[PDB]
Amino acid sequence: MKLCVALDLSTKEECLQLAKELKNLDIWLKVGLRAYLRDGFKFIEELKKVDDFKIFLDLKFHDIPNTMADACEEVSKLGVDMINIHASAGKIAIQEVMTRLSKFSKRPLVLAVSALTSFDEENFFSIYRQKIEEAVINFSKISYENGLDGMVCSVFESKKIKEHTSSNFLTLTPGIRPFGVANLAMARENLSDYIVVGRPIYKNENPRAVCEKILNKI
Amino acid sequence: AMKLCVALDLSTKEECLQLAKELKNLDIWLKVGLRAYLRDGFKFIEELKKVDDFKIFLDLKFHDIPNTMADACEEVSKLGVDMINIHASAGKIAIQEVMTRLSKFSKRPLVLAVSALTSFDEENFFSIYRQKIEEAVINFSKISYENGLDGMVCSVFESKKIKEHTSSNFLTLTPGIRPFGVANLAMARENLSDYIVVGRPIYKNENPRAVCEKILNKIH
Ligand SMILES: [Cl-]
Ligand SMILES: [Cl-]
Repeated sequence: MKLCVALDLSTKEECLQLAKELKNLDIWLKVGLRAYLRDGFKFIEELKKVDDFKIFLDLKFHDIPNTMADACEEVSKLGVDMINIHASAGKIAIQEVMTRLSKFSKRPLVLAVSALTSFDEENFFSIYRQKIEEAVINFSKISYENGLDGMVCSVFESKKIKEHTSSNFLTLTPGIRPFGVANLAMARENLSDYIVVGRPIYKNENPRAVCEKILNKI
Repeated sequence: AMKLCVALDLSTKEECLQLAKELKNLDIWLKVGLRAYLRDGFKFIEELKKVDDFKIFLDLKFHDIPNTMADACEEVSKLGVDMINIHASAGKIAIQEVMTRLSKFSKRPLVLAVSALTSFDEENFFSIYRQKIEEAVINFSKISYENGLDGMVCSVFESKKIKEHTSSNFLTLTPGIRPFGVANLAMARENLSDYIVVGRPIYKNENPRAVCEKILNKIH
């Protein structure tokens, strides 16, 4: 499995400094909504200049099909390696995004957000009238059949997803606490293809040391 | 009275800025979408504001975990936009966190919730929500209203029903209006739209300013 670090430090300067501390490590970096809204595409260029990190631009697009297609096209021009969209955008949005990205010589991987990991059962049901597990399988099938590369999901749902789609349908599991439970052992047993780790790395006294340990443990 | 918002959806930034210039001094709102913001960022909002004192609706439809949506709404609110929108499907906690964060501003923008994207047909929508569109819209409108939002982005055909289920003071913004086409001005007036968004009929017209003036004249 691959390690992705969530670049969630409060300022651009801190995130770049962290990126510099993780040079030459075989890892991915995830850039979120707040960061992109504030610094734009120029921040992505600066990161690429620090090192050849594979970049997951995490914006969770959710709009009408043509708009999502235009959005995915716009960020793909930046050379990012992975992007995500809401499966809840529906089958037509998914089809239009993949049809648009097929125009690139090299496109990024495209994963669908199933159920936001922040939801609890009651609040999720109020919106989707489905249990979290039910929705995730439902969404994963729609995403798999319509051409996406995988899903963003809880480490606890990763095996179920693959069983209802394919062992080759990718799973990215965020919020992993490597040595914490959603730990590295749970990610391994549940077949996560990608793990995203945040605070355990960025708030640690020696971020590089933590990444080193995770990779070796992997 | 009903407010007119023009969708700045021309393909390039030069075209969009030129359109804004053509509409200078008209009492209208301008809507900036996802592709435009991803491509040009905050500087584009700054440049639009230099054209005239237009009220701006930054339409990004945020949908992420609560703290991330709070952070996003905060960042765009610092630009001085006048209205933003978020997905009601993000849930009540996300709605509460966004409003708690925005109460920290001396002047926050209006915050509307997207209910059911107008692009959906019944079958594809049901596949995701397991509720008919109208049912979902009412359900989402209640959650939005009870948790502090200013109103909803909705089909002009659901505007009156949304207010009946929340309150007449809960705002409705109805996009895709074809003023003289049906979702036309008459329908928007009868269904009590607080804001209408018009795209192609204005930006693809040979004389966009003349179309805006004709719309404003019929509204008033
Ligand atoms: Cl292990
Ligand atoms: Cl909820």
